[PDB]
Amino acid sequence: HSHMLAVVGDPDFTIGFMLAGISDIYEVTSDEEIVKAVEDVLKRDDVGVVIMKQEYLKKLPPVLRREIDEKVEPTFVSVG
Amino acid sequence: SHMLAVVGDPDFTIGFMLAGISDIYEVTSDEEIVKAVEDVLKRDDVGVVIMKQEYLKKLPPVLRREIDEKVEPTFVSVG
Repeated sequence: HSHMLAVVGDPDFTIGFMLAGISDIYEVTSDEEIVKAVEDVLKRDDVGVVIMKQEYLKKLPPVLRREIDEKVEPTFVSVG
Repeated sequence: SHMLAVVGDPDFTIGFMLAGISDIYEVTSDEEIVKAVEDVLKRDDVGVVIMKQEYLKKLPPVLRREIDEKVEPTFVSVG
């Protein structure tokens, strides 16, 4: 039971958040890396919210998309 | 100037005001929602707008696809 804020994205997308003191970030580039990160963030029990590019869901297999569709917790926030 | 604006009911927008954000559009009725989004898209100093995911369907496809570009501002939807 913890509600950490995690961010997932390329290094250019992450810096703004790190400088802002957000250390729960997942650096990502490879399509495979995007999907694992999301799998990983879902395996966690301390994440409450996760920021992401709106252009990342498409890259996630049907299972994951619906898996995060429920979105009981963490609440996904997608940067348009 | 790239101001952060937030659109939502007072309960959703309270954690933001407490955190310093003061560019809030307090909306409740389906009607006020569409206006807010229109107003914010009518401004020239808004770089980002936070808003619940459940607010897009409530938008006329013209508008829903006006943020098609999403050039500036960028929209951030909370699921």
